[PDB]
This record gives sequence, C-alpha cells and structure tokens, in this order.
Amino acid sequence: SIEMAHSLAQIGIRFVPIPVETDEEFHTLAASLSQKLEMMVAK
Amino acid sequence: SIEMAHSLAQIGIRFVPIPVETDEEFHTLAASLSQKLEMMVAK
Repeated sequence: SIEMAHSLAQIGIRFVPIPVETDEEFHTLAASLSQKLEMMVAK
Repeated sequence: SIEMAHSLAQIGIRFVPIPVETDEEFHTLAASLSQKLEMMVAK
C-alpha cells in the first residue's frame, strides 16, 4: 500500500506517518525522511 | 501492517513516514500527527 511505510517496518524502524498538504511540503518532508534515515544508519 | 499508515491512505491523505528513536519522541510526534489531522479536517 505505502512503499515507504512498508520498507521502514520491514527493517524494524518505528515511524509516524505525518500528513502533507503541499507538494513542496511533501518533497521537503520526504527529503527530511531520507536525511534522518541516513543519519540513523550512519557509521 | 501499519494501522496509522493504512488509515491515512484509505481516507485519501498523503503522508511521510518519519522515523523515531525515542519513546517520548514517538508519543510527541504521534500527538503532532493527531493535532495536524484534526486541523486538516476542521470545519
């Protein structure tokens, strides 16, 4: 159903599905999602 | 799989699954999720 949500669950990451209204908001928030995940798995 | 994610999708809301590290962070972020949704559907 939701590729991002499923992927995070499969790899054992808990998350909160924050809603968006604006396309720019989605792209920026999605960018934030990517950035945060990279930091989480950083070594 | 993810009750929050599925519910939002079913009702036509796009969202970004932001990950958490801390239980307090999850509860606060979840609270933010609830607050934002209420504003979105407010009349």
